[PDB]
Amino acid sequence: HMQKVEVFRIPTASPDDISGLATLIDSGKINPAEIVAILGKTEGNGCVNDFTRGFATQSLAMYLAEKLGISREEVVKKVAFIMSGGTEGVMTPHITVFVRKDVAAPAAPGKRLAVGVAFTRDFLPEELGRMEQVNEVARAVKEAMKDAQIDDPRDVHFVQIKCPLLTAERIEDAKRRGKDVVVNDTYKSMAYSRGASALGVALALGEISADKISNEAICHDWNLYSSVASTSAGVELLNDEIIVVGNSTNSASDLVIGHSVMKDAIDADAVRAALKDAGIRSDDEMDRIVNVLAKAEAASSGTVRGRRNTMLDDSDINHTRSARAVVNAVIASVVGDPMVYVSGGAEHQGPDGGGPIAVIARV
Amino acid sequence: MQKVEVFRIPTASPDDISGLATLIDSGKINPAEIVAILGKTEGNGCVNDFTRGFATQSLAMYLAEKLGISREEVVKKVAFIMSGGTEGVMTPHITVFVRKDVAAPAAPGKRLAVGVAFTRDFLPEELGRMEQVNEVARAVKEAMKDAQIDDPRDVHFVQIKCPLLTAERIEDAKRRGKDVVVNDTYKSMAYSRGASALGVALALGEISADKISNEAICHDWNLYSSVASTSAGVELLNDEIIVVGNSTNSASDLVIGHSVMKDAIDADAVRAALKDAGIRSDDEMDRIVNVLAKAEAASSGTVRGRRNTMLDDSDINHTRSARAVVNAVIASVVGDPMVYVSGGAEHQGPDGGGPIAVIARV
Amino acid sequence: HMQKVEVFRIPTASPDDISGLATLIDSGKINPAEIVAILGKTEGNGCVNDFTRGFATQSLAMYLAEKLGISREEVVKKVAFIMSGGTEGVMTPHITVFVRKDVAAPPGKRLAVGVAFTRDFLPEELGRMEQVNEVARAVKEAMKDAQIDDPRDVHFVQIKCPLLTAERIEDAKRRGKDVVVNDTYKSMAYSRGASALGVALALGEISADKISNEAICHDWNLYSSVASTSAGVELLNDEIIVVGNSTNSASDLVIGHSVMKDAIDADAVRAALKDAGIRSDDEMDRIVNVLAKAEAASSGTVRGRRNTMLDDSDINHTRSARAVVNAVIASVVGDPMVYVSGGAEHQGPDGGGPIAVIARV
Amino acid sequence: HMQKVEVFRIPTASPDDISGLATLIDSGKINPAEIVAILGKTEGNGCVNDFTRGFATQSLAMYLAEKLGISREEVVKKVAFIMSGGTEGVMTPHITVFVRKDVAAPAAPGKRLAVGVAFTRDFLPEELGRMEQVNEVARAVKEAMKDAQIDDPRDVHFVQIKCPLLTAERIEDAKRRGKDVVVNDTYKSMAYSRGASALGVALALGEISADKISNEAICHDWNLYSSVASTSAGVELLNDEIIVVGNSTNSASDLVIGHSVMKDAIDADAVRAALKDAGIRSDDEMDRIVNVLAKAEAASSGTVRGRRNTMLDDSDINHTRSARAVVNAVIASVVGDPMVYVSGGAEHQGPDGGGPIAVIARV
Ligand SMILES: Oc1nc(O)nc(O)n1
Ligand SMILES: Oc1nc(O)nc(O)n1
Ligand SMILES: [Ca+2]
Ligand SMILES: [Ca+2]
Ligand SMILES: [Ca+2]
Ligand SMILES: [Ca+2]
Ligand SMILES: [Cl-]
Ligand SMILES: [Cl-]
Ligand SMILES: [Cl-]
Repeated sequence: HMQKVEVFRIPTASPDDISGLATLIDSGKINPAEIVAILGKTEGNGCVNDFTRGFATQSLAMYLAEKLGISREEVVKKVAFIMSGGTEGVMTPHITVFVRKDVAAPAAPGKRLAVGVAFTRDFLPEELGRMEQVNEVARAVKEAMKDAQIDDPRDVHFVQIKCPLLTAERIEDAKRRGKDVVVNDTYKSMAYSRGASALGVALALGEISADKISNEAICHDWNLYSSVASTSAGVELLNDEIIVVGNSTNSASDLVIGHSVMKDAIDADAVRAALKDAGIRSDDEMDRIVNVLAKAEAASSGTVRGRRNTMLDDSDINHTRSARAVVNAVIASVVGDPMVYVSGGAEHQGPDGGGPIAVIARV
Repeated sequence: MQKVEVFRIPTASPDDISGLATLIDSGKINPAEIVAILGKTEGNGCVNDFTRGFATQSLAMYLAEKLGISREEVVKKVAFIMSGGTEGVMTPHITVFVRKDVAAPAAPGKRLAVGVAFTRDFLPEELGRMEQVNEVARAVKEAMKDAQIDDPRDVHFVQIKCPLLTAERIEDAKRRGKDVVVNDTYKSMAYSRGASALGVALALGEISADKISNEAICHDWNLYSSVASTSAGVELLNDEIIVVGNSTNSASDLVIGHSVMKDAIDADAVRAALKDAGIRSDDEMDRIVNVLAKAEAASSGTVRGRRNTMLDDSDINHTRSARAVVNAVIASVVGDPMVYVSGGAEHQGPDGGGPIAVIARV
Repeated sequence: HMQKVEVFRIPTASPDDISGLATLIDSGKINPAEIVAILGKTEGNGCVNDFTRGFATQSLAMYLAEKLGISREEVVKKVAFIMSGGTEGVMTPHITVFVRKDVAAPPGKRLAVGVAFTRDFLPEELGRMEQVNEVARAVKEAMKDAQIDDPRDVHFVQIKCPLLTAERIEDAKRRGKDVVVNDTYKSMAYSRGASALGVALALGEISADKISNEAICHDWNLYSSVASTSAGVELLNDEIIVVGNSTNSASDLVIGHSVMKDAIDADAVRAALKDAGIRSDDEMDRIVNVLAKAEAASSGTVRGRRNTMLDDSDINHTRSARAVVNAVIASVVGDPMVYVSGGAEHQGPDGGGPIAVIARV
Repeated sequence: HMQKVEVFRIPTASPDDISGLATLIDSGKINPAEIVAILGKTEGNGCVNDFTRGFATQSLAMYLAEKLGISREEVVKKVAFIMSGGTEGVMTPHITVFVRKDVAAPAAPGKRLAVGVAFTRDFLPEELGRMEQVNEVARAVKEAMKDAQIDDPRDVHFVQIKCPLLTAERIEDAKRRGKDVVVNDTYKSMAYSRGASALGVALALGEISADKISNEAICHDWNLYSSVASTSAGVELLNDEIIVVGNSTNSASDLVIGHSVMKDAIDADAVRAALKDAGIRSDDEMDRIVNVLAKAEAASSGTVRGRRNTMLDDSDINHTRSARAVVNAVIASVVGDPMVYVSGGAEHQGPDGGGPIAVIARV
């Protein structure tokens, strides 16, 4: 009959903590068969050797499989598990659980929150950071929009993707097959994977025309970007998982989503603009926030508003860790809550040094 | 007639003196009137941060050549306070304080003023205890007088350089038969910072003397100063007090105001400090000379009821994270990450918070 | 009454990699019901916020439970899972699987293994006499499980023990209790140290009248020469594996040990090999694994030469100590896939640590 | 014409500690006017943002200038200052001071320690890791051999070089000038600068023919390497500084140098081979060591002897920090002393995963 999306932001005590989700299931507030996606902030380093992402997915998949009486492998085929590592600064570990119920009710007036999920095929290592990833992601984004019953791309406000990275072993498998990889470096491969995935969002939504996107433009032409893509790389998968979040005229959700784009890492004005776009017009209405979701990164210029910083020179602390701490702190200072989703590395996601920011709010 | 000038100077590296040299070579700064240099240097801001000494050496070398004295004398004449750690978007820079007496008339009100005072040297067993507290309090009174400030409510930022305890000083304490406050050189810094900060609060009436004892030091976190900013040093044995405030008798074109961050994300306190310094709208933000704040990880492991990993993160020291967060918050209010944020905030603001001062053009 | 111990050192590709173990099970080399302990090196940071330890245990427990037709909870009650994080330098992630079976074969002493667990500890008990005394009780139980009655026949006592987090310190405070130290990284040292003194108490290496709360992590002249202790967020009790030789053993393996006097003491590595029957480089192929403790000396030096391990705010000293000692061992035996664990409080002298070798006879 | 070289390995308490050197000057054992080079291990992180290197050089240059009655600027023009950061593991901070003077003395008669020094021109950021750096380094190595009175490249046993790196500001400036740098990554720029400099050595010594070296080979063809090159990058200089160390028939030194090549990071055999090449035939004779100098690195394969390690995957600790800790520990365990010189990053310095190792010893 009618889609109704409920979103639960759940504090976690550890990557493997399923207790808050279990409380909501046990109380009858979540039917686990209606979960379609879980988006986590896990407390690993959010870079290459972050195993909290996999640990969190395994733990949730094992728990839900037992609850649902199905195998873990069926759970991971059915539910998107997108775990973004790195909870630096004051950023609080948590998961955001997306539930799509089928209700009898009519659609609420206007446009209300809608979510769609799509998975791509697995990518050969030589496809990462290249047009094969771009185009396959684009196809999956359009599929997820249809899942969400969003026709108009302007009603898409956040597209969250988990994507792969290159391991030493995967690079070796490509060269054994006579193939070269976009970059011979696992950490840099995260940026190419993130960037190609974000451009696929842009292509699917009509934010960028197809004839402007080529292999040579990926992670080079920062004039090209999506205003809603949020992409995250990890070792624990070989394809891209896509969650489209937007508003549909055919939805019974008591929620909406809105967004803006941070022009740089300290752009609080963009945080307030994203809150306003989600219907939050005053400080007292911030208790309607369900979550804030944003991308953060170090600007290639090595500066913010003409002021130097050491993020790209600091050999002790990787720059995506620093960018996550900063943007989370800025958002937290606006909304009074550090338990918000901030993901680092914003290649072709907002301008160079900035990133999209979305707000899911109660109506 | 007292006049204080303040120059916030971006730096390209710990040893970069070009910005300061430019202002000296143009006549805008006379090196003889420099009383203090407050630096953010881009090392890790923790134990093995050599950028603090590198920056001090580089500045002392340059200023000793320009004043014709030795760098040993320069370090005695000028207070070098180097706070390492430029995490997140925090921009390395130095802030140079110049104090001169000019022949201009009275102040149209109260204007920026600085005073300085020194304590006696502290026997190792005296650090972290009422001896240091009480002596620091006297010194603040002297510096207030030196600044020509007679209302404590006109003190807005009290820089202190305070000593610590070393092994040779540990043995000197048992060579006399008396133990020290703590059997650790790292914690002695936190006990020295806290004691000196409580001495500030005592001197200014921020807390009643009846509440301060050796047992409350670094335990009674409800006791704190709202203006003290302390840093533990290896070279001095006394306390170096620099009072910054507003005096009715000053020719400065600058004022100082302050507030207290109740926690690491308290942007409300940042705006209050700005308003206390005469910046009442986003349009007037260009009048900022610098913002000076303290950051620290809350002992509870939480901010506004939300857990964070600062105290559990074995890869990144928690003081580095606290500095990144507070810098980011202030920068998002003022639009400029080139502000001074230091760590180590015992009895400086509440647990998990810290004082925040703003120096602004009139 | 006759037990035979088999030990498999298995390279891993990630913390959750069970494929090498599954291969040994599917080939019939390991009956999974006979597994009694797994000792891993997992590739997290080996400090407080290392979740690779828990990830590895969870993955092994899930796999074994499915293979055995029992619950994960029953598996973790039956099998010791001790995951030591930190694979710094060239140290190679792997697991060591201990299998023990009853056999009927009929001189001399051969490898014996025993396992015991303690009760869970309250945060305010870590690093204090309650942990020492409960560990000591469990060590004696593990010795009986190993059928070792003479403490001189115990060559390595491997323990996993808890640590403090900020959240657990707050729990303690809310209950009106003070913890032994408020620094979460230093809490690992107190848990390791109290656990190691519990070994020394149980084995008679130190008398009880010499152990008190005030000695724990202060009197470095108190130590066990066989204790090897490892802390992690993933458990709230202590798990013990006693490894030694017994006359009631039909194993084709033996264990020997020595003590490294400092982090570069290759002579001690060669003495541990010789104690395990490996008399020359030409016999190194009989090594099953080498197991060692490493640490920064409290003096900040090695043979009078200063180092920065205790002063380095970017890299904790147990990470550096593990890289160093693994490198030294690897350069002697030609193989970096050996077990090295950092933090050797009351485990060998200040700056050193026990080192054991399991070898084919 | 006889040159006498003396070498003093001096423990340090901090990067700025000159007290050990001053003691030797004040006792008359060192004439400061005869210092030609100082090779240091300084206790910063050895990567991009290591300011202990420049702090040590500034401190040493200021001390020597006041001792010699000349300007700091003139001290740095006359004395090579090569500060290698990173004192990980048990590696002990120290400096090695090379004193060289002409002497009226008789034959050796064997070959004895010889040292030469040369400096290149400053490089533009866009010249680093490219043939401009290779070729200018090669010219300087030839000049330094001549200064050392070595005409037979087989009598060269160690060629120590300090070279530049790229920072974010230098990369961005290059972009504003319309110029592309060899790599857009500050940490990786160190590898390209070390590697080009090392191929400069191989070209100069005839270890590799010029026709095999091109931009495309640099940090790509690991079959190309020098067996005596030791290169070290730093933020604190814009040129390359070269110290050639070998033995000469025209030397009156009481010291000799020998070398070998570590095949991998745990090759203690090569440590013993280098000792033997320096005349140290047993443990009894290790009291004749003046210093041991070695290059260390992570192998591109991510393994040692077929065994995986995480050096290339660890986003928390850069691989050159790990490699230095490992190789210093191996050497210390052979010679019983961790106060030896180990530099990380051995691109075209020994095979992939290994590096040269030299021993300076009393005869
Ligand atoms: O990753 C990176 N990119 C740019 O443009 N500059 C530096 O220094 N690092
Ligand atoms: O300063 C320095 N040290 C080391 O070990 N390697 C480089 O490239 N630079
Ligand atoms: Ca962006
Ligand atoms: Ca405070
Ligand atoms: Ca020990
Ligand atoms: Ca090499
Ligand atoms: Cl001014
Ligand atoms: Cl940070
Ligand atoms: Cl505090």
